[PDB]
Amino acid sequence: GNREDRKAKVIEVLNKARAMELHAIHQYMNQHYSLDDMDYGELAANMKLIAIDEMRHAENFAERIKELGGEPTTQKEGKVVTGQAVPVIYESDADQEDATIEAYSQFLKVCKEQGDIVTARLFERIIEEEQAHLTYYENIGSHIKNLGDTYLAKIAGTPSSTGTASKGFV
Amino acid sequence: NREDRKAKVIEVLNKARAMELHAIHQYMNQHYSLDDMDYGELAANMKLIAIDEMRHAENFAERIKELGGEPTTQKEGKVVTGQAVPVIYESDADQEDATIEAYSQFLKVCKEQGDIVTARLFERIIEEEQAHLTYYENIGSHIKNLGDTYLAKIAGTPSSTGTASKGFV
Amino acid sequence: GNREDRKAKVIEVLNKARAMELHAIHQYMNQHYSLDDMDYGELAANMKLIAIDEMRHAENFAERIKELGGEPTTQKEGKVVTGQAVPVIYESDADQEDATIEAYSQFLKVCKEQGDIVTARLFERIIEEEQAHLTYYENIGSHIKNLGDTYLAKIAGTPSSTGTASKGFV
Amino acid sequence: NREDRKAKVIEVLNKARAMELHAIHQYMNQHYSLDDMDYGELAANMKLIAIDEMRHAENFAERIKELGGEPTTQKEGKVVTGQAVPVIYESDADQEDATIEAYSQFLKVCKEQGDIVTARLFERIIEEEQAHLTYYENIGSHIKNLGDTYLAKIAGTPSSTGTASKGFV
Amino acid sequence: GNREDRKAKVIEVLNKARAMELHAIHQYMNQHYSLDDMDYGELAANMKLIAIDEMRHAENFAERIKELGGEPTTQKEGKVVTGQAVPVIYESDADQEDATIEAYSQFLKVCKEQGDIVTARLFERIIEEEQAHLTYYENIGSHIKNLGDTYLAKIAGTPSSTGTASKGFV
Amino acid sequence: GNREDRKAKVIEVLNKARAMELHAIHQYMNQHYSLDDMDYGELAANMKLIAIDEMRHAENFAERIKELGGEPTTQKEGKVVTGQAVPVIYESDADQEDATIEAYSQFLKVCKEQGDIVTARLFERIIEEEQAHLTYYENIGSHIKNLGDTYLAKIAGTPSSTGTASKGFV
Amino acid sequence: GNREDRKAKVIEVLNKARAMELHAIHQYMNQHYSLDDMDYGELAANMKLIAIDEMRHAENFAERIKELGGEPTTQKEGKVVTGQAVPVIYESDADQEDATIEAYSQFLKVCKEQGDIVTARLFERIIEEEQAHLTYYENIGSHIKNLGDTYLAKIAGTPSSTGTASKGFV
Ligand code: FEC
Ligand code: FEC
Ligand code: FEC
Ligand SMILES: [Fe+3]
Ligand SMILES: [Fe+3]
Ligand SMILES: [Fe+3]
Ligand SMILES: [Fe+3]
Ligand SMILES: [Fe+3]
Ligand SMILES: [Fe+3]
Ligand SMILES: [Fe+3]
Ligand SMILES: [Fe+3]
Ligand SMILES: [Fe+3]
Ligand SMILES: [Fe+3]
Ligand SMILES: [Fe+3]
Ligand SMILES: [Fe+3]
Ligand SMILES: [Fe+3]
Ligand SMILES: [Fe+3]
Repeated sequence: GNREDRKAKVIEVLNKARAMELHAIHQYMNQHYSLDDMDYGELAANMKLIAIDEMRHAENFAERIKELGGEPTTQKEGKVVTGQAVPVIYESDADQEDATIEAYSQFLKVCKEQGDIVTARLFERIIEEEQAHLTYYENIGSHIKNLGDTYLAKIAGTPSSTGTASKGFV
Repeated sequence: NREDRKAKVIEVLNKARAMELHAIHQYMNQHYSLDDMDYGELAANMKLIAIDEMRHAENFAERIKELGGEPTTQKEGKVVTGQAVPVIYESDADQEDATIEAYSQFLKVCKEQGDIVTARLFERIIEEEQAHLTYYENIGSHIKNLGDTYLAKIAGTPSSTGTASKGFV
Repeated sequence: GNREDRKAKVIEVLNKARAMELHAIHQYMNQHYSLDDMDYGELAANMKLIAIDEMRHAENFAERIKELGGEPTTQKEGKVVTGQAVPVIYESDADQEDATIEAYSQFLKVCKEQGDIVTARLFERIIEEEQAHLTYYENIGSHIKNLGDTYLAKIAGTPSSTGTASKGFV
Repeated sequence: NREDRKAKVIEVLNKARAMELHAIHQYMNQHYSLDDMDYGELAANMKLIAIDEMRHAENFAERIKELGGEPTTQKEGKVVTGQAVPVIYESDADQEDATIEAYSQFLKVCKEQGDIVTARLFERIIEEEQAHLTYYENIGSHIKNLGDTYLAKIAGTPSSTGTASKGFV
Repeated sequence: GNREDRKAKVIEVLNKARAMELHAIHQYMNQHYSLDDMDYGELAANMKLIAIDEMRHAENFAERIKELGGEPTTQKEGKVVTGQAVPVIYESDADQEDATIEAYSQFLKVCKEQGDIVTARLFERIIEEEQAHLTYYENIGSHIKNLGDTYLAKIAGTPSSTGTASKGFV
Repeated sequence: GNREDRKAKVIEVLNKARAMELHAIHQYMNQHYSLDDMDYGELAANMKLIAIDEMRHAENFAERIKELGGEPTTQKEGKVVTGQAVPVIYESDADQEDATIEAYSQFLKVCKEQGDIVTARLFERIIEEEQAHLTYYENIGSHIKNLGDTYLAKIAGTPSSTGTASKGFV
Repeated sequence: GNREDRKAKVIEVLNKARAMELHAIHQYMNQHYSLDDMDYGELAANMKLIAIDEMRHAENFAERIKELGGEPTTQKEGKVVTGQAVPVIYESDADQEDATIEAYSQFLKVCKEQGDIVTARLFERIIEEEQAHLTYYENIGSHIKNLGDTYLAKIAGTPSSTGTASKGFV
């Protein structure tokens, strides 16, 4: 394809990827609010830390989309599921991360076909981080499924701090 | 009734939260534009303001959980894209002023529902919004009065907002 | 015997011992990969640490074999059992350490018969370390057998780090 | 589809892992020889390279577990003992070269099966095999070309690879 | 093809790449001398810093060529244009970096086609650094276009230092 | 062409089809023996019942080939894959059914082209049965994907009977 | 021999027997298609009923193979002869049945030598069914040789039903 058609096709999967990230951000932070309300601090904190990874992903995708002359989407892909119990949170997030890695592998392929090496390397790096999320969610989900109350009693009342407050303007 | 009182506060909390999610997306979209335009200091403060809005969304969600409600996941209204630099600051000042007006009405509902904790939350966040409003009005005025002289000063400045934020990986 | 005959009889028990160490390294690391996969950090780390003790044993035995003019074997003795469940890991590992100490104590006798004091001291030292492994495996097996999942639930999600990344060439 | 692709990756991962298991025993065997000869610098680097191959074996095993398979416990090929110094470095350079050629094909399978994580694993390890290859080529050339003054420099040098590794006792 | 033919084809793209780097070095340093003469310090400094990036690229390409048994070229590809006015400097440099990323992306495919993974990775990393250069040059060119002398008045008289004098023999 | 030419062209695709059914019988029964061995009764039973469907297809094809005066083949098309795990069983069986329907749709077009209405109807009815098979395999593969061990646990120990022992001679 | 050796030798003659059954299913069903085409119903019916007995034999051999940890063959033993005339069908099936019985009697011996009582009784029960097959084929063969068309005149146009359509998936 010509130069502008190669960018357009790459901007298209980047925006699909970014919409997935926007969904994950709202989805994982929703679960974080429940986990915190439930006073399972270690889980709440790690959920928030993974949501911040997705925020970074959404930001990196947008930055690349700008580099290529496109408009970064503001709409999330799909609907957020609320009110999930603990076992369902981890079941669903594992599936979600597994779906993301499959989709991004496909997007990576489109970048390689459009001769866009910089964008493909971006997906490569972010897919490796999605793998660390997936592994995390699969491990928690297994402990809940297999060990029940003794596992959660260990998490009950743990600290939920994710560190010093975010840099902001005020 | 107690339940009555909680439901009405949760409602204005979710309305406010929906406005914060809009602001996060709106402000980050402008940040992507300013960064792309290489107006680093402007891009950086826009993103820092967006992060304050993220904190507001989170504080609202946390209080909604304390009241037994469900924090909304949907933003209020639509994000405007492709705004020129003067439009960014003019419309953001407009939005901040509208947010303060709305939250001030939400606060009064909290007071009427006898919810002191939630009213204090609105009060603290309204003071942050005022800081945001003053910022946007100041930049708009510099762009108004000085034009390209002011742009020329921001052109090529650092865009860093500091250390990359805490993540899982 | 004569000198060469004495050395040859000692190189033979050293190579039998070394072959037992080569097996333990593969067996314990196989179980390590499983325990890690199950996300029992503390158990996974200690299994790997014991496998590293077995690596050192294999090396020490090889160095003595060279000192004696022999050739260090490269073949493991016996077959590695894969897919063992957690209680089965600890019961078979304790059995194996116990058998190891019995065999090394007979190898040690050979060294003494052949008037090889340095090699006998090497076996005595290593036998003491096998005892440490044995006691470790017996205790874990006992807690699993007596307390089951209430105990395992406390290992779940614990750190698995064995320390700083391995010195290597690259 | 998913399940066939996964199966094909586990197969090349175990083939690579079986090659690492071979490399570990082969290089440590040569290490014992170099040490017995009292060529300390050569002995130390041989063991250090063997520890990289251990790390490789381990990383392959971890990824195989991640994909649901069983890491192999058998080495690929026979280990050669009694090799003299020149043969050690000729043969090791040839092994590393074949390893790189085999892993480049394994990498291609991974790309073909859409496994990005496993493909990047092979990419990082191949870069380390290239460092091993260069090292053995260089040593082979000094041994071939610079004779006894080069061995006398190595004679009696330290063979230590650091502190004794983290163990259980 | 066979081992030899695969190496020769990769050495060929490596030397075409190196020749482009040698041209960039002379081209950007020529512009550096003009900018420094004009006393546009920050512009002169970053131009020399980018040239030093191209110097590192040429060296890395040469090292790989040696590794593959080839001879690193010493000839630059193309002619250096001299006496460029400031707008032409940033417009032509952006076009140049664009053309380099396109070319290198074709060279990368050859590497993969020749099954040369180490060399493909070299090209991938350098392409990311060319993308940083491209972004810089587009940004300066855009400020000159949008603000003109108002922007340069800001650069006039700034420090031109690239740091401490570079390591050498004397 | 002529009458015997038209029969010969039809007998040809009918034996290709028959060779595909013979393959399907051995392949699905192979999987049935695995599933039975695994004690996944309901899965084992339905796999055998689809295999009996394929036997009826093989028979119907043979009967038609005889009506057109040909000789029904006794050799299956392709190799039978053994040792398949459960996720692989359903994934490949779906692909296989999908390919059958594709193939039979082309065979049916030859029948219409050779003016053979009776055989075209035969292909039409069997393709509708293959679609039932395809839908079934897609459904199980979905449950195995999305629900994993929770779905297998429900199947574990279920009855494997396909009904009364088949009519035989003894 | 040891436990695994005994199982492997029994698995080997079980797979041999299974390969013979797979041959017998194809061979006899080929003859069935001929007998039905000729409109000799009772002959066609009984031939199919015997092939179904061989289907159940092949199934029982494979289930026992799975019990002993083996893999049931998917390959038939020998060539299937197609296009056979009626006098040739019955003479060949009788010779085939008598050879099967001689062969299974030897396989039975192996089982006894390998201490496999359950497998020996399986062969024993199937050999008694093969004997019923043999007698049937010998009797029809004799009527066709001794009475010819007078006997077949009785079979012409008889029902060929082997009962109700066997249960399947659709
Ligand atoms: C809370 C909360 C929400 C609201 C979600 C909800 O559903 O309530 C929330 C929402 C979002 C959303 C959308 C986006 C995506 C913006 C876009 O691309 O349009 C989004 C994007 C970002 N967030 Fe975000 N957030 N957010 C934090 C908390 C929340 N955040 C905390 C804490 C940190 C702290 C980071 C740190 O300290 O390093 C933080 C930082 C960032 C960065 C900064 C990245 C960097 O420089 O490394 C980016 C970009
Ligand atoms: C000695 C010796 C042998 C015997 C081989 C022979 O043929 O004689 C020996 C053999 C093996 C074999 C197999 C494996 C493969 C295990 C597997 O994947 O199943 C095998 C595996 C590992 N080794 Fe190993 N060894 N080994 C050391 C010495 C020896 N090692 C020393 C020393 C250290 C240094 C520890 C450190 O500093 O990290 C060390 C570290 C490791 C690590 C840890 C890497 C890490 O955490 O970064 C792993 C895994
Ligand atoms: C078991 C087994 C095998 C061996 C496969 C293996 O790899 O182990 C096996 C193999 C085959 C093979 C080939 C064919 C194809 C023969 C040909 O057309 O040449 C083949 C053909 C048929 N089978 Fe078959 N079988 N088979 C059963 C079990 C097995 N069968 C059971 C049970 C029933 C039960 C009958 C019922 O109730 O419908 C049954 C019925 C039939 C019918 C009868 C259909 C009808 O009249 O409705 C035909 C035709
Ligand atoms: Fe993400
Ligand atoms: Fe993720
Ligand atoms: Fe706000
Ligand atoms: Fe605000
Ligand atoms: Fe030991
Ligand atoms: Fe031990
Ligand atoms: Fe390696
Ligand atoms: Fe290597
Ligand atoms: Fe360059
Ligand atoms: Fe460049
Ligand atoms: Fe069919
Ligand atoms: Fe079918
Ligand atoms: Fe039979
Ligand atoms: Fe029979």
